[PDB]
Amino acid sequence: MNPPPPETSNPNKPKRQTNQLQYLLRVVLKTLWKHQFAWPFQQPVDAVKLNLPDYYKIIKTPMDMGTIKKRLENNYYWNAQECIQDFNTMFTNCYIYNKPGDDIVLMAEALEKLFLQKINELPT
Ligand SMILES: Cc1ccc(S(=O)(=O)Nc2ccc3c(c2)N(C2CC2)C(C)(C)C(=O)N3C)cc1
Repeated sequence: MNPPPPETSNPNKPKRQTNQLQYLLRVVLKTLWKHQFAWPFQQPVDAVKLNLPDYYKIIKTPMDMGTIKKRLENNYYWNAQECIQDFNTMFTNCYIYNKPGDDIVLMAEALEKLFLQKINELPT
């Protein structure tokens, strides 16, 4: 009941190594990675392990920091806005499937605020 995770490599996609993309890996992702609340987001949702077979009935564009990290390490992105957009998908997924109040949402909201704070200023 687990779909194939998002791709982390795609030879036919044009890639760039921009300064902002390096920053997103170095500074932004690797900071969020170490947060107390990062652990549920460090790998795809395992609907089987969690016995939540309804998760992928609801969430149709899955994303996680582990996938984003692998995309960054593999230079998958063209620009930073593309990466940021995957971050936003991850957070939105969590808010979609869960409800205000839920502990997983407090974690997501907390990570998000750190995330927004970190990307408020990107390198030139
Ligand atoms: C506070 C907390 C409670 C349970 C767990 S977990 O061990 O079960 N592992 C786990 C990892 C990621 C998620 C979830 C569980 N849930 C929430 C129902 C929990 C869903 C599927 C919705 C989610 O969107 N994400 C992002 C971790 C933290």
